[PDB]
Amino acid sequence: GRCTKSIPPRCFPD
Repeated sequence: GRCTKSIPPRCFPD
């Protein structure tokens, strides 16, 4: 449950 704000938005399963 975490996403990069810097694009591309890569979201992690946490």
